Formats: sequence, structure tokens, C-alpha cells
Amino acid sequence: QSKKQLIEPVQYDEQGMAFSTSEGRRKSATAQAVVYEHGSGKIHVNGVD
RNA sequence: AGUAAAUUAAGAAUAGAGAGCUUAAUUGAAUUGAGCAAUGAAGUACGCACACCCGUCACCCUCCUCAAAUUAAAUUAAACUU
Ligand SMILES: [Mg+2]
Repeated sequence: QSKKQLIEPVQYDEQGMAFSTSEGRRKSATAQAVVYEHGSGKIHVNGVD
């Protein structure tokens, strides 16, 4: 049993910036984050700050 | 331990009727042993006495024995003289 995280791929946007996506589940909530390799720390949740 | 707590929603059943019941969700803890030891099991030893006691005195009836003398009921060797 490999207790080692399964690294996600690194996709590319139309602009060409690198980004990865992953799902998360806590209680009944489910989230789908889309981290970008380069940014200024701007997190937008459901299109809101 | 997503527990307690708190806050919500729905459902069953009714024509209507619960502060009840069932189910779902949200927020979300504190604590978990230097005893003073309660049960249930395991092991361990011992305690108990039955198969779930004696003593005295209480009324009851019976045989038994001795027992004071009394009253008797009755018994028994027979010898001896000419
Ligand atoms: Mg009602």
C-alpha cells in the first residue's frame, strides 16, 4: 500500500497559463478548486471574493 | 466525537388536531484515573452447607421404673414317738 499522494496533471488554459484542478469533500459540502501556478493570491469562491 | 449541546427542516398518521414520534441537515465542544474499588466475565484460592442444627421450657396421651409401709394373694421341708 503506497501511502504517497497521487499528483494531479498540469493542464494549460487558452491564455496558456498552467493550472491544476482537484475535488474536495467535507461533510456534505463538495468543492472543485482550480489553482493557477502564477498569481497574486486572489482566491474567488463561487465567482465572489 | 461529527458525539453531547444548540439550531433547523421534512415525514408518518387526520377533514382538522402533539410541546409526541421518525428521519435529514447545520454549528460544534469539555473530559477520559496516584481510588475511595460496584457489578458482569476469566483465573485463583478459600466459606458454606443442603439437594432447595441443637438446648430449654408450652398443653396433649402413654408405657416404664423405683417407691413408704400396709393389705394380702398365695406357699413349703417335713420331722418326730411307741
Ligand atoms: Mg399536526
